[PDB]
Amino acid sequence: PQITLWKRPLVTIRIGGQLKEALLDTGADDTVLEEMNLPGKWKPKMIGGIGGFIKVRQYDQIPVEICGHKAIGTVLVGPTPVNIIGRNLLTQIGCTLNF
Amino acid sequence: PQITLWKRPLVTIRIGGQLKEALLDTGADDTVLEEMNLPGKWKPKMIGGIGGFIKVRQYDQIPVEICGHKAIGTVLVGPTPVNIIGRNLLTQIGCTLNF
Ligand SMILES: Cc1ccccc1CNC(=O)[C@H]1N(C(=O)[C@@H](O)[C@H](Cc2ccccc2)NC(=O)c2cccc(O)c2C)CSC1(C)C
Ligand SMILES: [Cl-]
Ligand SMILES: [Cl-]
Ligand SMILES: [Cl-]
Ligand SMILES: [Cl-]
Ligand SMILES: [Cl-]
Repeated sequence: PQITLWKRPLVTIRIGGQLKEALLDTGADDTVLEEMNLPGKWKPKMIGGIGGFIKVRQYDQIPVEICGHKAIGTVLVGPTPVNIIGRNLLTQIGCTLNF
Repeated sequence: PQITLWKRPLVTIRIGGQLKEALLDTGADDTVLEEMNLPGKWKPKMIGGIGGFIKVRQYDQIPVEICGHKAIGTVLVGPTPVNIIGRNLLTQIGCTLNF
């Protein structure tokens, strides 16, 4: 797809058995999902941006489908206000910024 | 250009006559720069990101050259972690996401 930026670039993703809406975010190094009771082993992490840092749970080798395109990698879970797909998974689906 | 995402998508901008490095950020509604001087009128504003809300100064109708392409729009100044080019100016230069 080609996605314009008039509005927030929200797409459907599949992760952990759930369909969700998530933000395609070239500013994010990694992927962070709204709080959910995902199974598996995890390790604690802090991530930071506008407003400071939040504590999240880091899960590894998690399958994610983004708009029909498959990926697998690290997913963070915690008190983000929006589900965010970052560069770690955007590169796996071939996404580029074009102008 | 077609910018892939293995590294942060940083580019050179010119604003107020000065050259700076900035991040092309599709997850940001607004353009937010580190502390600097800009000419003309401003008013206080609040924005929220991954960690919560911050106070910024809002400058309207500011020319910005981004990787060679002209934009003129709103620039926020305040305690951002990095210089951020958000959707308000990415749309002006014709940026889309592609995969
Ligand atoms: C988000 C994430 C995921 C994994 C690991 C670290 C991080 C933290 N990174 C970051 O926060 C990076 N940024 C990003 O990733 C931004 O795209 C951020 C994403 C977001 C969207 C809605 C709610 C909350 C956050 N958006 C904003 O901060 C944002 C949101 C709305 C208006 C506004 O003026 C701004 C600047 C902006 S600052 C940053 C370049 C460091
Ligand atoms: Cl849940
Ligand atoms: Cl297939
Ligand atoms: Cl990963
Ligand atoms: Cl700089
Ligand atoms: Cl604007």
